[PDB]
Formats: sequence, C-alpha cells, structure tokens
Amino acid sequence: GKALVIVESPAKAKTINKYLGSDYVVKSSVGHIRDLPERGALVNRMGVDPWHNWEAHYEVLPGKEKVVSELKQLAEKADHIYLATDLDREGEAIAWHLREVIGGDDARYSRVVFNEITKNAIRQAFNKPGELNIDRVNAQQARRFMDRVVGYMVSPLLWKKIARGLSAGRVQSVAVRLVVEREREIKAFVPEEFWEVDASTTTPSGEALALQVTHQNDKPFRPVNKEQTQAAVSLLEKARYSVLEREDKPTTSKPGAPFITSTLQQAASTRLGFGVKKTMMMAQRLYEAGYITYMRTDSTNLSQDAVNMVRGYISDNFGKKYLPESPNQYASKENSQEAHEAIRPSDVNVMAESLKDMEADAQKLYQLIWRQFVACQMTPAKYDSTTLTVGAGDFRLKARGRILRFDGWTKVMPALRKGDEDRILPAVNKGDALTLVELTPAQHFTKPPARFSEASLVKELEKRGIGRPSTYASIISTIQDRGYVRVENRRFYAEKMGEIVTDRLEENFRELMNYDFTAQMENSLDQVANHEAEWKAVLDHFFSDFTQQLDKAEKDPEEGGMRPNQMVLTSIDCPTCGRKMGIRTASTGVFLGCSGYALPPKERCKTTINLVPENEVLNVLEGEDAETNALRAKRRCPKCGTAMDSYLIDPKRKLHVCGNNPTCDGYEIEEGEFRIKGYDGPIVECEKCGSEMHLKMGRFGKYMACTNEECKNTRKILRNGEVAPPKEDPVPLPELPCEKSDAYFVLRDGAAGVFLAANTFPKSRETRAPLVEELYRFRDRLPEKLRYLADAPQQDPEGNKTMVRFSRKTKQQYVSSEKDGKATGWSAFYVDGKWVEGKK
Ligand SMILES: [Zn+2]
Ligand SMILES: [Zn+2]
Ligand SMILES: [Zn+2]
Repeated sequence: GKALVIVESPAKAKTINKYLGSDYVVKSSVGHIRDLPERGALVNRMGVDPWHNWEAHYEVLPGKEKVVSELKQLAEKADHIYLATDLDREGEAIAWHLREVIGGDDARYSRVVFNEITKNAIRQAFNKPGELNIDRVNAQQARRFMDRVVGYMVSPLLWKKIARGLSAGRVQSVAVRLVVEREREIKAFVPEEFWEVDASTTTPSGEALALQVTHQNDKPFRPVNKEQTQAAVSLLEKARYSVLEREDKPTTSKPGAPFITSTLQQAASTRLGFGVKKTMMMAQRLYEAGYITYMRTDSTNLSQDAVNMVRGYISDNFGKKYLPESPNQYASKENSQEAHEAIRPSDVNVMAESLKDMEADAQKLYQLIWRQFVACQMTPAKYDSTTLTVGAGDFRLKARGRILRFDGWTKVMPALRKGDEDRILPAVNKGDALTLVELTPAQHFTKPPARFSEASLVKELEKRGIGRPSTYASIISTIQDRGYVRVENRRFYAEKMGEIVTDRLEENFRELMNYDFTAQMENSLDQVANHEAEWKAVLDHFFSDFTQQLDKAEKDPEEGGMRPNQMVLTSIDCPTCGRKMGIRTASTGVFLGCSGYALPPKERCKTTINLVPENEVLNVLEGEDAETNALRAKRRCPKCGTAMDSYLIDPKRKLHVCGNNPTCDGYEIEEGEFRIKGYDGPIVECEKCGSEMHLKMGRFGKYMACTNEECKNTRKILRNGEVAPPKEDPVPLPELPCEKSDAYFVLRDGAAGVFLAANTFPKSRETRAPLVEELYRFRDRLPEKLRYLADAPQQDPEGNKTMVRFSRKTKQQYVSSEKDGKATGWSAFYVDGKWVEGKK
C-alpha cells in the first residue's frame, strides 16, 4: 500500500514529497499537536502529578484539531507509518505523541531521519531506519515537567507574597536577572576622567605625521586631570622628537561564520534596525518561499554540497585569488553536536534583487544572509600594517597605519566605514628627526556598561545556553508584558517589579536563579537519554529539592520565608488625607501609595498616585559617551554611593529614589516640573480639555481617563469601538444567552452605534451586533427611539438574516445582511419615517 510519512514543517514536507513523488503521502504535524493544559486542583491545573509517579494528562492543542483529524483518516490508506521528525528529544517526543494519537500497532510505525533534501539523503532515509527512542522521549518529558512544576508552583507563591499576575520560570527569571544586574551595574557606575595627548609633526621631508603619547618615564601615559596634562604638554613642547622604530608587517582580516538564529537577529538589528520579532517574521517568509533553510537553528554548520555550491559560485564570479585552496574551517568545540544546518540561501545563484515576490525588508534580510554565506568561504583580506615608535625626552609616542592590499571577502561584504588603522603613514626611517607643529590635549571619561538591546540580550542568553532559537523572541516579549523590564530607544530598562521579584527569587530559590541551572539540567537530561539515569527518579530528586525550597519560602519572613512587598514612606501629601506617602511595586509597575491602605476599613485610604519615570534619552551622536553621560546625569543617594532614579509626582514636583530601594530608604523631592501620564494605552483626546487621554485598568475592568490632573473626564471601552463618549443608556436581555461564555446579553448605545454586550463585560468581552429579528423579539424593552430598528426589514431579498450597523459618514443606523459571516452587499436605511433598501 501507500506509505505515510510525517515531518514537523509543512514546507519541508512539500519538498520531501517531491524528491519521492507519489506512492507515498507526506504530511506535517506543524508543531507538537499535544501538550499539557499535594492539592488536587493544583494537579488538575498542572496536568502532571508529582505525588503520583508523575502521571500526566496530555491533550491536543486547541488549534491542531484539524491537523490531528486530517491525520487520522490518512492513517487508513497507509500500510506503514514513517515518523520523520527531528532526531533531538523534542522531535522524538512529537513522534511519540503522533504514535499515541493515531493509535495502531507498534509494527505499523517506523522512525526515519532525513539528512538533506538531496536524493542522496531522502533515499538513505528509508534505507537504514529504526524506531523511536523511549529514553529520548522520557528525557523531554522530564524537562517539560520540571518547567511546569516551577511555573505553576512558584508563581502562586508570588501572587500571595508580592502581587497577582506575576510569574516565574527557569528561562524567564534569569533573563530578567540579567537585565536587573546590568541596571544596577549602570546606576552604580562612576565615570573616571583621563586625558590623552596627540602631537602633529613634520617628517624631514615635510609630510604630516600624527602621534599619540603612550609612555612617560616608561609608564603608561594617562593623566587624570588638566593640571597633570599641562605639566606634560610643557615638556613635550620643548622636546626633540626622533624615530625609534618602524615595524611594517602583513596582517589579515577573516570573514565570519554563516548565520544562526541569534547572530542573524544581531546582524539584522545592527545593520538594518530590525527588531528580533520582525527579523524572524521576514526570515519565516523567506523560508516558506524556499529561499533559505529553517530560521531556527543553533548550528553554524554547512553541508559539503552547500560548500561546493558556494566555492563554485566564488570561482566563477570572483576568480582564484578569492577562492581558498581548500574550504574555510571554523568551530572546533569538542562537545559540539550536529543539527539541521546554518542559515543560508538555498541556492547561491539566487540574488536578492530577483525576489520580486517578497517585501523589500525580506530582500534586505536575504541579502544579509547571502553575503555572510559567500564571504564566509572566501579568502582573507590582506593589509600592510605600519607601527611607528617615537621618542621625545622621557616620552614615547606612537602612530599606526594600514593600507589595504587585497580585499578578499570584503569584496562581497564591504567595510561599512574606515577604521582607525585604515590610514597611511609617511616614509621615515629609524633615527630621523621630527618637527613639532602642535600638541592637542583631550579630556575623557570612562563610560558605563552598555544597556541591553533585544538582540543583545538574546546574544547573552545563547552564550549561557539559556534559551532556544524558537523561544528567544518569545522570551523578550514575556518579560515586558509581565512588567519586569521595559524597552526604550530600543534598549532595556529594569522595572522596579523586576528587581523585587529577582531579589525574592534569589533569596528563596538560589539554585533556580543560578545562570547555569539550565546547563546542569541538560547534563541530567542527557543521562536519561543515555540510559545512565531513570527519568522519574531524576524528577523525584529535583522535586524533593524544589519542595524543600518552596515550603521554606511559604513561611513567615522570620522563619526564612519569602519577604512580602515592603512599603517605604516619603514626604508627600496624599490628596485625600495629606499623609506621608510610600513607594510600592505591583505587577502593574511602580507607584505611590498611602499608608492608610494597611488600616482597617474605618481608617482605610485607597488613594494612589502613578509614578511616571524620567526616560533616559541616550544621544546616538555621543557614541560611547552616551551611556556615561546618562550615569553622570543621575543624582546620587545621600546614604550610599548608589545612583538614583527619577520620577514625576506633580507639574511642580519631581521625585528621586535610590537604586537599592527598598533595601536603601533614601529619597529626595525636588521643585522639578515635567509632564505626567495617568497610565498608558489607546491615546485619546479629552473633549473637555484637549489633553491626552489614556486607558486604565482597575477593580471595575477598563475605563479611559485624561492625564491632566485638573480634569476627571473619563470615557469607557465598548464592544466594537476604540472608546465611548462619557457614559450611555443600556437595556438588559436575560433571554439572549452568550455563545463563547455562559453570560447573557445586554443592549447598549453610543457614538459607535447600538450593540449587544455581555453582562460580565470586563471578563466576558464578547462581541456582536444585534440582529433585526432579535430586536423584533425584544421590541417592548427597546427605548422609544430604538423601536424603528425593529420596524426595519428583518430579512433581505435572498432570505438571509439582517444585522444593525452605524453609517459614521451620515450619523445614522442602517440594516445589512450577511451570509457565511461575509456581507451580502445589501443595506436598508431609514430616511424620513420610511425604510429604503438596495445594493451597498
Ligand atoms: Zn491617604
Ligand atoms: Zn541609597
Ligand atoms: Zn481632560
């Protein structure tokens, strides 16, 4: 009969079915197809029981029903099913799930691995196959379960001790820790002043020669102030300059490795300004159109064919001097493994300019990938480097030059700009005298560590083996949405909440917060994959340690438990009761609170103030200075050397807070005036004062309010529009049930139109317009004006059903019909006491 082959990526399937034709039926799982959804509720939620030998409850993904289904019937007309997922443990597990979802007998299943697309591979695939590795499968189940336990058992602790909506995770929490540590590193940085002196001179001929002072009395020349710099210039001005040595030497430049997911993101970010998510979107398009290989990879390897293809191209398009004697070698990691391959063009002969079916940005990304791939296999660039040593009294001066002799790989990947050594030096020999023209002293300051960028953090994660190609982007977003860090000017900033959570987690879950936790986990997982350990036993050890930490964290702070959030007061008057005010962190952000929150109802105060931070605006034109000056800009805490971070409380007042808050309690208040935002979201203009209006959340769901503290004009969210003017006139219907939820529908009016909405609106958020027949059924409830809509024609000339819509261009209600949810292109309007109907 016909053989059924299953792979992970659809694009790869279509390609396999080709180099195999009919007789076989290739398809793809398009991912995992199945996954997870003492206390019984907790176990039901987790989908795994740590107290019952790890029994689990897998269930098809809410978006793979079709895939699974269409894969079902296909198993009938199939003789022998060939699971062809990736050889790693994740792929191995997808194979295991397929086999248990399709059912059948073990013998009806086979495991095959495809090397490449070449027929020299798709053939050998069925040549010497095998079956699924249970050890590999269990290794992946162990990882998946450990990640589950941590997230579903630690987060709740956070909800109790810190705030609701918070989360913790093996990968997630260390990514934040990295940002938090860099933040503290920057805030504590103190710029150091240092001076440099350069001298312009003339050779015996008359040529110009620029020199840098390197030594004085044989010690590195590095004055720290103007005074010292002057003492030196005074001596250099009177000194005799003579050449000591001229060292001419041939130097080379080497191309880099082809791209992997992390490096592609970094290169796209530095040369094209692309964000991680965007880069992956374009890369995805390119892959699906067959121009490049999978965009998710951690290996820079190249097949022999790939290498012959590129050398073949270099040979015809550049000549011999560009083609190395033998393939360029790189990456010798002894622990390295083999997976898919590096990101490169599927066909070197295809130029970016010929992809007229792709967006311009996708062509730019392709060009980046192409050039990196071709330069990688070309010859080195060759330069003649010259170094001049000069003596002047007790000083030593230097000059370095470089002249390009052969571009090599830079022919395809040019030097964006000339470097400091990309210059020439005049002919001068040892012993020659030099004539001093002028001395230029320069003041400098060391700069703080650079802030992370999305690609930059990804780079750090991969360096420590923390994430995965398919999850890097996802990680960068989660930590933002959770409110732990924020991005500004394409750079990361740690939020107060991130610091709070990072400190708590480090205090009560040190092991989990160690950067190498993943590496250590990988070792144990490999042992399970290699029959050197049993998976349930490994999970049991893990769980025992974890529960020891969790239970300890649950206790009161005095017994070693997790510290619950802490109020730090400050001199500010609560607008409701004037009292001193304190600085607080919630999952929403960092905010100003009044101690009456901790007093029982009688004396309770729920007034709160939002703390707008002063965003650091790094000047790109300052280059390396830009971060140092940012650190200089900050105030410094009175009680400690730690820098201070700055916030706005009034159009007259500004607030400074220490970096080690709340461990350090220093605060400062300044007559500083700037602007303040009530919160953030859909920008709206307040009709009562023209100021910006934002979107806010609270105990009553979502409302819209104006940033001007002098105006409380508040709009609101509605079912099928951006915002609703002030508030409007609603009517409830208990007889219309919701369909996605158990709620009932209510009828509402506004500038947007007339709409149905669910009674638990902030939670249900269910959306639809009313049908004319519905209105006719509840015509008695309709307010007097709305009755006409019930008079409207209930069905169109085709007998389809009709709905009520708002014509914004004419500010009036109309009725329209839909078939298969699409508009029929028919409408009826109300014009002077009559209903008129026709084509849209
Ligand atoms: Zn108060
Ligand atoms: Zn301090
Ligand atoms: Zn307003």
